[PDB]
Amino acid sequence: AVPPSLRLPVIEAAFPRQLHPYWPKLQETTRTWLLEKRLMPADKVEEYADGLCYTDLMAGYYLGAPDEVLQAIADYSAWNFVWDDRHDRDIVHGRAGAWRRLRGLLHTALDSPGDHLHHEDTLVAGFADSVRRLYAFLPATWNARFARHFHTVIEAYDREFHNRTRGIVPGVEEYLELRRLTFAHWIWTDLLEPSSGCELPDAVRKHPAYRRAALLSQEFAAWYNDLCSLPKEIAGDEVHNLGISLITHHSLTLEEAIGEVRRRVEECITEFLAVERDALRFADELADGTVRGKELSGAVRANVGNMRNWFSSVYWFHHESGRYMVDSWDDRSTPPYVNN
Ligand SMILES: CC[N+](CC)(CC)Cc1ccccc1
Ligand SMILES: [Mg+2]
Ligand SMILES: [Mg+2]
Ligand SMILES: [Mg+2]
Repeated sequence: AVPPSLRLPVIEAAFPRQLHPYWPKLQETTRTWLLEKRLMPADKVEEYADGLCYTDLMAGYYLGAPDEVLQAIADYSAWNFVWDDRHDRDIVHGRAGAWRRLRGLLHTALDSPGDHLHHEDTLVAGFADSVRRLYAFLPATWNARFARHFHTVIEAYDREFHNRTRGIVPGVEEYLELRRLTFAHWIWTDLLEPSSGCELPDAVRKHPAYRRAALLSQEFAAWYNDLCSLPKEIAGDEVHNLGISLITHHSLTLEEAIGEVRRRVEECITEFLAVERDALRFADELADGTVRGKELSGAVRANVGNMRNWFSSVYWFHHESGRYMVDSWDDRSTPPYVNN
């Protein structure tokens, strides 16, 4: 039963949820992986990991992924959550030296993950391990694009650090720019490709319908998050939230900001439904009747299919995950699953 303030009837009806069959194993393996890489304390894993629904999130998004591809993606994704928490704790404690070191450690590991599998900072070693596996699925051109995209994500996270320490709550249009990167829009978009086991030629993946569909899928997810994480983020002195920068710069009140964010989240859905028809038409014309044609077609179709799936996974993840249940924390500014 979703709060009316967060309820989106169109998702509930027109976007039926999906679940990868490897999910049950995925849940236990990724949990073990957080345990053995020491990414979270053992007693925080035992009592919170599964309840975080990190693996559920991805198993409802990357449908059709080879099991090991999914595993790589879920370990990486769960690492990303821990990184968000560490980034957040570096800010709350003003660990700028620590943050900056980590930052540079990450840029380096990204280009050279083998060399960092056993780095003393467990957060890095954990990064290097998932990244190393992600690079084993596709040609080095895909790997280079991922690194080029994730290099931008680290820097976006750096800008966030400069904003929170100062106090700068970005402008709405500025936030819209920053959010496509802090949410890692283009990472999730790249990982569509190993999930369907094909590196899409630029001509294919930059087709305007593929591009807009991909964009729209990611705007929904990110803006839904801001909507749903807004209470926990307010409590933790976040400044990075569409809700937040609407209040601050447009003098909308709480209930006015939430409404404008909701309206923008709904337009994503209906814009997605329009371009989805186009994306699928394209897939259907790729199939020129050659073996390569069938391959591109099937891969684009699957990717658009998973772009659609993201809507439902993200939606339900925000209501099933302990990550956002701030109303249950002894200290609302400090989530229990976080190392403080
Ligand atoms: C994992 C993606 N997420 C979780 C709500 C939306 C589906 C936001 C996110 C992006 C990047 C890092 C951490 C969280
Ligand atoms: Mg966060
Ligand atoms: Mg963040
Ligand atoms: Mg958030």
